[PDB]
Amino acid sequence: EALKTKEHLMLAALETFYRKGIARTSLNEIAQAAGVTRGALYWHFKNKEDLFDALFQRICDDIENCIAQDAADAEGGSWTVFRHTLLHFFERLQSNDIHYKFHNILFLKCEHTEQNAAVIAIARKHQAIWREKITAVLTEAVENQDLADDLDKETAVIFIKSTLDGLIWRWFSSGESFDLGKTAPRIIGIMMDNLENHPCLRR
Amino acid sequence: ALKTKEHLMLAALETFYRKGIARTSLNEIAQAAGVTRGALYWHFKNKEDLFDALFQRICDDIENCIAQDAADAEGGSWTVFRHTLLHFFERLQSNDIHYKFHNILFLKCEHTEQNAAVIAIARKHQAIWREKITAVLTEAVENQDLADDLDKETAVIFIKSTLDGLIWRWFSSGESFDLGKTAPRIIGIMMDNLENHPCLRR
DNA sequence: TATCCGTGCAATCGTGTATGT
DNA sequence: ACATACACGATTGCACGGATA
Ligand SMILES: [Ca+2]
Ligand SMILES: [Ca+2]
Ligand SMILES: [Ca+2]
Ligand SMILES: [Ca+2]
Repeated sequence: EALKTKEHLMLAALETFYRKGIARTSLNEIAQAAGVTRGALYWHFKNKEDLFDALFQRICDDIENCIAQDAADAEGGSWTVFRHTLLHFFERLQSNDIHYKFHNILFLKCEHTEQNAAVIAIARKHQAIWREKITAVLTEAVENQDLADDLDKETAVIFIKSTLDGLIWRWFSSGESFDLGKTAPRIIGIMMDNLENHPCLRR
Repeated sequence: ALKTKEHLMLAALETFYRKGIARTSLNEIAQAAGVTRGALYWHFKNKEDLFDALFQRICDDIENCIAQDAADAEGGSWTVFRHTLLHFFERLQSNDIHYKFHNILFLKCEHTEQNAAVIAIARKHQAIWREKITAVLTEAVENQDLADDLDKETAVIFIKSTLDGLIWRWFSSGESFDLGKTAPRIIGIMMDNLENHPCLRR
């Protein structure tokens, strides 16, 4: 008991959200996904939004802690370390079951409408995490002459997450039709090479 | 006579875009069209039947405008293909119906196995781009525009992901950036990598 | 008379809160 | 904490019934 039911209720909620979406997922389906009733759900959570928010926020913090861990230990500069940060992320996209469903639901299994304020609150918070990490490593790379001096970083930060979102979207939408273990390193390498070399990324 | 059926169908497109797909009752579609559920049930079996006919007519029109500016443009396969993408991203800002078609397909629907209509449309839109990209890539090396050892398997995944990435980011940002200026840049970069990057070879 | 569209009603489903250990 | 019971709204599907041409 105690946190045991809370933990099992969260993952049963995450499992049901990934398989049958969020709109068609009743709170009773969440309850009997675990071994409890809605009386145990309403004690631990206010309503459906309060559960989705509590579930998806703790996951969103894990991904930025998994990033902060996998990135802080400076093993070879920062621009080359940022390379290892993105690939450990895509590696966790396949191994980490919780991190995998978090993105699959945010991209395919929920609707981004103002009426469901919980998902855009997570969508805006997911974007706010990446954009801050991207702008941080862009300056410390120019301050280290790893990239150019006149780098259009406003275009570059849009350029970075745009291509990484499309790989995430393409992999999920294709039903994992291709190998993310061999494609993501290729896509990341081509991306960072354009930041280093392509002229239309500057002013 | 037939003026109320067309009013109902494009009232569904607007309501799908504002409130999502699931959070819209058949009553809201009818009242947004100036009718009630009697005219909606007379023409369409249910909401999935209404979402099917609406998004199958738009998807086919997209296929022609994506194929019109192909036979319109005279020139080499690899250069008339860049203009095919630039005119496509322009229709995201010029064609309101086309803008809502992608925006609903990307942000305001659940791609889950129970939604048998969204997945059927999502793969129809994929096979359209899959066939067009594979057909331009095969004619590209028969013209010496791209290298002969080009990884054709990785290339269309690289092409489609970069394309969908700009579309998702533009929508998910709330149209936060100029699509008329960022699309030409990232399309030129995507094609410069097909011609010169070594990791796209075998 | 067939097609078009509004109206009334049964019936299911999800939620919220009170009730009882 | 957690299960159970009740009260209520929100949609859905087909009953129709009236209208038109
Ligand atoms: Ca369900
Ligand atoms: Ca609604
Ligand atoms: Ca070239
Ligand atoms: Ca009447």
